[PDB]
Amino acid sequence: QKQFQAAVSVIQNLPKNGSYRPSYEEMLRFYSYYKQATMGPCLVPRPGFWDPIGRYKWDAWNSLGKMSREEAMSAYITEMKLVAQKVIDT
Ligand SMILES: CCCCCCCCCCCCCCCCCC(=O)SCCNC(=O)CCNC(=O)[C@H](O)C(C)(C)COP(=O)(O)OP(=O)(O)OC[C@H]1O[C@@H](n2cnc3c(N)ncnc32)[C@H](O)[C@@H]1OP(=O)(O)O
Ligand SMILES: CCCCCCCCCCCCCCCCCC(=O)O
Repeated sequence: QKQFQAAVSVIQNLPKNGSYRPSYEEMLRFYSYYKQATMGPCLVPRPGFWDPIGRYKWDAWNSLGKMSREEAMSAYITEMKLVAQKVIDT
């Protein structure tokens, strides 16, 4: 979608810190969908014990299996509405 690339833009230009503080879940959702969308199914090696953040990211992404690139695109957008909705209610 053009929408996906727009969503991605919004998120990329956000401030690193701010009034909303995203959950780890929220972060891993956006991260995994984004990888599924841009790189496809996770086929890289999984990071080791000394890289915990790498392991979480990988598990999230791998969890998506063989989800199509369109599938992940529209789920990214759905997650954006989800979080946007949380921010609106603050
Ligand atoms: C949610 C909607 C927004 C608001 C809705 C609007 C309506 C509401 C109205 C209210 C108005 C009030 C305004 C208040 C808003 C601010 C409040 C909050 O504090 S807001 C601010 C709170 N702070 C925020 O949440 C900040 C969120 N944004 C950021 O944190 C950064 O852009 C970043 C994390 C994506 C890093 O960028 P970068 O320079 O690349 O640094 P790294 O390379 O280290 O990134 C590492 C990995 O991430 C991967 N990846 C890349 N792009 C995306 C993507 N779009 N997605 C997912 N993943 C993406 C990338 O491929 C890489 O993979 P790998 O190679 O490691 O495997
Ligand atoms: C409105 C908020 C937008 C958020 C965009 C997040 C972008 C994705 C990249 C960040 C990687 C997530 C790593 C989190 C590790 C979790 C640690 C743990 O669960 O204790």
